Amino acid sequence: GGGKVQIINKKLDLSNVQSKCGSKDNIKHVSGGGSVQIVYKPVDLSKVTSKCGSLGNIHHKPGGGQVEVKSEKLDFKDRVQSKIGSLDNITHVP
Amino acid sequence: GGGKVQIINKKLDLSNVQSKCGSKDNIKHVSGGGSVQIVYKPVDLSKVTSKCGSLGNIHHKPGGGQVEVKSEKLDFKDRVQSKIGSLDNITHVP
Amino acid sequence: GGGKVQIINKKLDLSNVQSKCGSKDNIKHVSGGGSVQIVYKPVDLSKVTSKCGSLGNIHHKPGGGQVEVKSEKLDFKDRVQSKIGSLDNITHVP
Repeated sequence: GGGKVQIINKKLDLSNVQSKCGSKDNIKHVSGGGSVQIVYKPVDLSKVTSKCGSLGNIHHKPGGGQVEVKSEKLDFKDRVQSKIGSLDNITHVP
Repeated sequence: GGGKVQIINKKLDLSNVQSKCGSKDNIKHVSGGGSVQIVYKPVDLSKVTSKCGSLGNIHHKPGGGQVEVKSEKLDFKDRVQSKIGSLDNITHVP
Repeated sequence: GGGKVQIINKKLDLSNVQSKCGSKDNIKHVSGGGSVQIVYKPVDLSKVTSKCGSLGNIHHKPGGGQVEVKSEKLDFKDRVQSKIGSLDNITHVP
């Protein structure tokens, strides 16, 4: 009869991290220092008129809509340890 | 008869982190220093008129609608330990 | 009967990190120092008119919509250890 000692330390990380971002989009970021006119899909006798006069001390600084998609998995100071002080395995079979 | 000692320390992380962001969108961020005119899908004799006069000391700083999608899984100072002080496994089979 | 001692320290990292970003888009970032006119898919007798006069001290600094997609998996100070102080394996079979 032999004395068996077994110690095991496993760590499996089955990780799947994804970050998808689709956009079917029209027009989006349109910016005009003076007048801006937008006409989406006019039909038949669709009269659209804009009038504007003079253009003086104008500041126009559009900061816009930032889109951000993220997906993180983080392990900070993870530890899987096994401290076996003073191990001994004696077999004595006369 | 052999003395068996077994120690096991496992840690399985079956993780799935996702972050999806779709947008089917029209027009979105439209900015005009003077007049802005938008006409979506006019039909038949749809008269639309805008008039504006003069343009002086104008500031126009549109900060807009930021979109953010996130998905985190974090493990801070995780610990799976097994402290076995002074282990001993003796077999004595005359 | 022989005394067996076994120590195992495994660490499996089955990782899958992805970051997809599609965009079927029209027009997007359009910027005009004076007037901006956009007409999407006009049909039939779709009269669209814009008028503007004069263009003075104009600043026009469009900061726009930054899109960012990210996906991180990070392991900071990960540790899978096995400290076996003073190991001994004696076999005594007269």
